[PDB]
Amino acid sequence: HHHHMNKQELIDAVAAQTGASKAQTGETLDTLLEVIKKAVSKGDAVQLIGFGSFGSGKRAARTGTIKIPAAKTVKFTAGKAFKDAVNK
Amino acid sequence: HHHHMNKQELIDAVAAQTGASKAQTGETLDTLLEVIKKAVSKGDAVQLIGFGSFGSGKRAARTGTIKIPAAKTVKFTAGKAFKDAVNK
Repeated sequence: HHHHMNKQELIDAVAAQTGASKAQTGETLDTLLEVIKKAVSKGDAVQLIGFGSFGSGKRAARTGTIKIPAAKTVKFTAGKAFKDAVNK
Repeated sequence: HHHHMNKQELIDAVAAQTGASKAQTGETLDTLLEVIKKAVSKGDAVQLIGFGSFGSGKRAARTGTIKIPAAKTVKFTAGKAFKDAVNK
């Protein structure tokens, strides 16, 4: 990738456009991320139209001789508007 | 999935924990999503430690007789803490 935006740079860009303090913006982002993780961890899906949806998937146990038990996965599905934006 | 949280429910949960109005919380979320899409569309990666990173990938042209030209993809890579949370 060209550049790497970290959380502080994301907070600074967003704060500039909302007018909110960097402190409030940052707590709001941190809580948004916690709520999404909590919800998906419970087996729910979070849909953000124009961005995408977070959700979980299932992995069955699989052998490779080692053994891997079943797990859940973190799934992100980008929405049309995100994919279209990245293709321009 | 069990339940589906939409943007208004995500805003209501977050607003409750920050104290911010639902209006401010919602504009902050909308701007965060726009900034992430803009950044990835430029070829940058956004890293949110404890959640994950957004980025793009490349798809080369491929034949299947139909023809599909090269595209860019939307990539989300969940961080350790998200995966561990979903596996509990």
